[PDB]
Amino acid sequence: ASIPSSASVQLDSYNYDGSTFSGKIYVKNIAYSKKVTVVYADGSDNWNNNGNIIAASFSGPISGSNYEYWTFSASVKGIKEFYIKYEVSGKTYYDNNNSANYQVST
Ligand SMILES: OC[C@H]1O[C@H](OC[C@H]2O[C@H](OC[C@H]3O[C@H](OC[C@H]4O[C@H](O)[C@H](O)[C@@H](O)[C@@H]4O)[C@H](O)[C@@H](O)[C@@H]3O)[C@H](O)[C@@H](O)[C@@H]2O)[C@H](O)[C@@H](O)[C@@H]1O
Repeated sequence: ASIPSSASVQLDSYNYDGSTFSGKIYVKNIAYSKKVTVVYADGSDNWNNNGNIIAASFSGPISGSNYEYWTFSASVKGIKEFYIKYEVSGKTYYDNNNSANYQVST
């Protein structure tokens, strides 16, 4: 992805190596305190009522923009698809890939 034009949050890239699921996210710096999570469906495409969660962490600023990078990396038993949830300044935002969710192959 590119630095977004307006979106509060936008996944950039991700990888799954068989066990470790990781990635990088564009996050608008709306306010300082943020919660950025990756909510996923497991290997059988079970979303488990939004209970499969990885917390992302601040990575670094994006100079001259209103965005910053956040990253995540965690062990998962299995994963078919996911979206990003972002809470900041009392509001919840999502990047669910324009309703498609992000897919992990196989
Ligand atoms: O008992 C099983 C019955 O479920 C089947 O369908 C249920 C749907 O469950 C999954 O949905 C997960 C959903 O998660 C993301 O959506 C996020 C949205 O929800 C937030 O909380 C917020 O309100 C929204 O802003 C946010 O966008 C994904 O983006 C989304 O794609 C996911 O669907 C399945 O993934 C769905 O496919 C299912 O429709 C089934 O229909 C029943 O027949 C079963 O009995």
